Amino acid sequence: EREASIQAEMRTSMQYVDRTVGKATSIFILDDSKFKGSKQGLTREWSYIGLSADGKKVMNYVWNKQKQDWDVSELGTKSLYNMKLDLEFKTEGAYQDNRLISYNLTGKYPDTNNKLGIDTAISALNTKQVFSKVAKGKKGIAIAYRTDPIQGQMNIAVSFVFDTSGSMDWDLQGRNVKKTGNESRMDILRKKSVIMIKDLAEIGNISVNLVGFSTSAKYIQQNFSNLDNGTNTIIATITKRENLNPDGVTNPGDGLRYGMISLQSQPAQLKYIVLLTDGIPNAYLVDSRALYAGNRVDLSQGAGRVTFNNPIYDLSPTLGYEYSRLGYDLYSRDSITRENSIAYAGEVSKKFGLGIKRVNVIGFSGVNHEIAYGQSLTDRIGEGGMETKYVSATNEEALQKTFSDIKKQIQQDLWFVSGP
Ligand SMILES: [Cl-]
Ligand SMILES: [Mg+2]
Repeated sequence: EREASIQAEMRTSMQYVDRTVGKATSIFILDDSKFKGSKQGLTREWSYIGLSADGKKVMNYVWNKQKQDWDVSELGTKSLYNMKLDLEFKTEGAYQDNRLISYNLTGKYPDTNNKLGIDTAISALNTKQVFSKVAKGKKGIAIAYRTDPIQGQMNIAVSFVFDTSGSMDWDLQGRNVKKTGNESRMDILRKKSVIMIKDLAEIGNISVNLVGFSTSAKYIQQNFSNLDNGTNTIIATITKRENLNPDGVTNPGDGLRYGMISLQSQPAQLKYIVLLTDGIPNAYLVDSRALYAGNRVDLSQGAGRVTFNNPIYDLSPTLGYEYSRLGYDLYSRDSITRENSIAYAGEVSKKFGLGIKRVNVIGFSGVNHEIAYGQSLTDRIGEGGMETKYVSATNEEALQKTFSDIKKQIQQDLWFVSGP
């Protein structure tokens, strides 16, 4: 009967873990790629709990800061008879507003096959910033944590790229705001992106600029405002009504070009495009090289479109517009022009998207067919190799939810990259 106090020792060890875990303000569950025992591999300023190399002790590497090292201490009180241990952590949903965690701490007795310990014990955490870095179907055998915030996070740049075509004067259902009573799409976009800015502000260390696009793109605010120095200057731009004035067609490639090149010139380590469009892509710019012979066919007066038989997209870092370089279809019905408009955005993404963490695309229309190429546009932008995500917002509160979700997801990239 050496069992009785081995089981008591494992339980007290687990209470030790739960005690120190209960004081953490951020938690990462780790698999054996970022913890092997040791201190070889430990990311600085993160404290850790996990099993020894020999697998026989539960230990706690605490961050020193003043000695800038780890204070290797065993969590527990006594030997365990050179027994080898199995330690596993797991998130397990929530109880009210608390996130749950499960602990496993077992091991078979010397040279018996009697399992000892706790197969699973549920506890609750005091932080909502609990993250998993367990790839694969790996087990997850260790934890990294902090008890005080991470001081000095990364910088984040967000380029907003907003459709300003003429359709943005109608209401979400595509009816005239004078005959219905509703706000215009642009009215709703102004309000809901002001909200999104104040929400982004809370993350801290986060700058934004504003690109408009319709027939072609324009910087509404070209340089990046840090919100920690004031929400004020950009909210003035978004709500000033000589700005974002609806007019033109839909040239998302050019908008994306302005967005991505301005992001390339920002130092931030997390970079984002938030692209909002309310219509079928129906415009693109060509390089001057494409102005030859019978390449440009001008059906503009009797069909409402100008197309290029062989488009060479305007991929220049020199940002310019000329009517002679414009492919477009005012009726958004010609399959070729639509294809060329979507492909332009993909070519722009491949050239200009190298540093970019994610492109979010928002289809913002209550009219089904106007956003029927939102996913298609996003997928083409995805050829540039970054993460992409398409969302449709068909009413005023879908948009505010999509904005909030995008904030929540940037906050989580930030947490995840500051992590161990
Ligand atoms: Cl998607
Ligand atoms: Mg439109």
